[PDB]
Amino acid sequence: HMIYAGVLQHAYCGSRKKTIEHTANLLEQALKKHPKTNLVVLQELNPYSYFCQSENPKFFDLGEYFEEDKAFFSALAQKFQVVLIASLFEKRAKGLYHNSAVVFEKDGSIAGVYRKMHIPDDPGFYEKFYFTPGDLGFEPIITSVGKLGLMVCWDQWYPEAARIMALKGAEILIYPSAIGFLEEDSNEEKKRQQNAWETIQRGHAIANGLPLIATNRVGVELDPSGAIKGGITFFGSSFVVGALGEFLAKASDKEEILYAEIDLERTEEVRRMWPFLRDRRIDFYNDLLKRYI
Amino acid sequence: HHMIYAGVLQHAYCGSRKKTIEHTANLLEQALKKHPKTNLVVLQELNPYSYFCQSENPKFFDLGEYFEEDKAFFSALAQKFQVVLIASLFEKRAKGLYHNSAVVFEKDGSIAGVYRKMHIPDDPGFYEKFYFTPGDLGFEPIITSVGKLGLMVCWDQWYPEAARIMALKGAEILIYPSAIGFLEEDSNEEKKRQQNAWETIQRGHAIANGLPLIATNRVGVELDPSGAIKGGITFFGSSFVVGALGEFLAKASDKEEILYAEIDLERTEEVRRMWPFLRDRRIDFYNDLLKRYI
Repeated sequence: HMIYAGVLQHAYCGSRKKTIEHTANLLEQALKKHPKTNLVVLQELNPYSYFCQSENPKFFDLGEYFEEDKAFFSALAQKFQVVLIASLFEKRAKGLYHNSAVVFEKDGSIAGVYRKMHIPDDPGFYEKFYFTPGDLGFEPIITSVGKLGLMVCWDQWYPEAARIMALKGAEILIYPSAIGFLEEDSNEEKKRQQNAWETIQRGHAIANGLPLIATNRVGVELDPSGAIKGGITFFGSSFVVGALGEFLAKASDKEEILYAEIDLERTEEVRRMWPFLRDRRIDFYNDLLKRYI
Repeated sequence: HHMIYAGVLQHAYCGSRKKTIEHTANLLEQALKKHPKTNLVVLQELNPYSYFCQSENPKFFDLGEYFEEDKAFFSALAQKFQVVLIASLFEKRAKGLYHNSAVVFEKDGSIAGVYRKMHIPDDPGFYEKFYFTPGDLGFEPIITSVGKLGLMVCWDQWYPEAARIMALKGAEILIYPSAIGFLEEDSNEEKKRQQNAWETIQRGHAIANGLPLIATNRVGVELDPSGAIKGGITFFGSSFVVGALGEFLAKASDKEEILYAEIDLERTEEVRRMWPFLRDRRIDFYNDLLKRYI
């Protein structure tokens, strides 16, 4: 059981149409450069700007594309016969939206949908205004390349989420992300932010004996409201680690096709060496259900 | 202000209980002369003893008879140097019943609290489930004059759940006396990956909870007295301290070492304002954490 993973890390191209066409070109390039690729993961909200930089209800208009986006990325997955993970903007109902990652099987059928569960809220990342927190919970998505523990961005800071996926048979953890720095940040803070983002996810891999893919976009994006001067600089640096937290591939902070070959069969050997799941003291984990004590 | 001036005593087993604890006392004295501000000293796991779980032999339960003498010895040390002191001891709770128990001594030598190791490993050369009954007190921080200590022991440090529960109960720092080493069979790549994973997962506890973290470890080669494991265990030291962003504040060698770190607990406020993970935890969908597997 092998996953030959491709990560398409790029900038927003100024419109939805141009951006999704650019992603389609990179997918084609990725499959020529790496013909064994059976899983392609896109960045969070891959057709769009990171529109949560400001709190503005006009951006809910972008929710009207969900079915067209799925048709577009469904066709891509079937055309290139890969499992494809897109990160989309789901309109659940009038006035009701989710940050929803969609997994396309290699025949274009939808293997599953994950609604972002943990929703952030900081200046420049006003996601709680737009995204209703997911209500399906932490459920892996079964695909022809394995049972995918798929979550989105802010979810990656929560060990609880990765553990629940692992307990439900996930064979890999995957997080399309949108993370960048502000003009105000010092070099020390940027390095610490990015290193902590990498480190916490490497811990999910180690704790669960599972490999992990994290994707991210690149490029400077300016605040249309003008509140945040210098906008957000997305640092890319998508990466893949194995079941011991060891790096399998690491990207630059520029546009990049990242490739890694992931052996799922190592999970048995890693968990035999480190049987964390055997030893979890679930009889004393009840306090995890509390906000604070 | 609210500062912890932390000292870690990383050393080898000295061939006997008596020599080892006296060696710890001498190192503690050296540490306080070099770092006079020290208000917290953390020892290595099972600090008076060899890592006797390398083999499964019921005679080592005889070591459980020293618990009160060990507590008296390290109580007197904490009182002599007026530091909060964390020892990692071997508790005989009753006939046939033992725990891996870390004990916290207040600066006056009184016992601030006791933590019984919760997660008990069982791997060749690490036969801990044979000796240690799993803790029954749970994950409770221990209140001391230098802060609320989220104290756990060794194998506990691989479990984000335990660190989280401590943080939810107001721990201001996470602390793990450990005993971790490599076997002669391990390649250099495997040895490097093991040690890096051990550090990395603990840095994640610090990040996830916005709390600083201390990890301690012993050094030295210790041979299997039964002869089953050729080459024994080489404990790689590398005690370390990280802050609430996962950043290293101090990192030790693989030799005997007094490691010192100044830890600002007040940083937790600014870190959690920046990274409000606790506000956003989806506790309404965490129920499945209570299952063995699903």
